Amino acid sequence: MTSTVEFINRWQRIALLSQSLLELAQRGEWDLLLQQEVSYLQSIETVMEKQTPPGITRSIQDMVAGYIKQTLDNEQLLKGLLQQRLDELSSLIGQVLFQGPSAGLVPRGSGGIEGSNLNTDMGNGIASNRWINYQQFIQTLEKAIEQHRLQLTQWTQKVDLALKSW
Repeated sequence: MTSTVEFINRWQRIALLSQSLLELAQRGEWDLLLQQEVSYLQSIETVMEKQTPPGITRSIQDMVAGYIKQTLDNEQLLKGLLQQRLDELSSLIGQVLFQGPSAGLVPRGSGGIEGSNLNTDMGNGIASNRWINYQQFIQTLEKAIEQHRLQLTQWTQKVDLALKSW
């Protein structure tokens, strides 16, 4: 029981955590998202570094698969709108000390989360520390979604294939 409960508990941690962060971003609490950057990335690593214990049943495997797949959605969607947030931040602020992919420039010293709707080839901005944090976010999300993929695959998926049309 105990070891299996540790396993499930920590996948419940990542599932509901990444879910909360996905929703947090969608609502426009982006600076708060970065105040929970280190919270997330630390916890998610300290779970996935553990190996899958025995005592598992049918119900347990499917349920944990539900938690991992939940945060698979939460991570990939967080990739989507956080990257879109990077695009708009760069076209919002523009070039300064730090150059960018022809986003133009606006003499403005940020303003919390101003927000906007315009894409960028990669990114740039005046909020240097915060932008470098977002880069750190995506990189550790990349290695997090890497370990998530491989471990969910090993956990539940025998045949890594699905090539059929509707």
